[PDB]
Amino acid sequence: SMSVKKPKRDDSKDLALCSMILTEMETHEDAWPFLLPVNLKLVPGYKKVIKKPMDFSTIREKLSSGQYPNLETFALDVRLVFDNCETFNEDDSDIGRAGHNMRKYFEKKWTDTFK
Repeated sequence: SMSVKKPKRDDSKDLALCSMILTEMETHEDAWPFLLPVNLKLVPGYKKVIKKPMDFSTIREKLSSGQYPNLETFALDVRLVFDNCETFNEDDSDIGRAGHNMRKYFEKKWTDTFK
């Protein structure tokens, strides 16, 4: 509350550490469905159904231009990529399986880097 703060967690390395995580997501072999925005002219249904499209390249631009106020807003966008994927893709598809794999990979890196 006012003049009453928990001890200051060091957040000065977060920007760099989120960048490294993102690099590792970008270079994973199952990243291909997620590297670029879904083409809304060429994929019927996507525009109407997925209210908030997100992809790695868009997260990378937001990161690089100070549009994440803190590390939680960064994790929310990464998770949004996989939640979108689950909304549009059958579990038993290459893309559906890619999303489950990438989400797992991300969540471990997140816990190991920050928890």
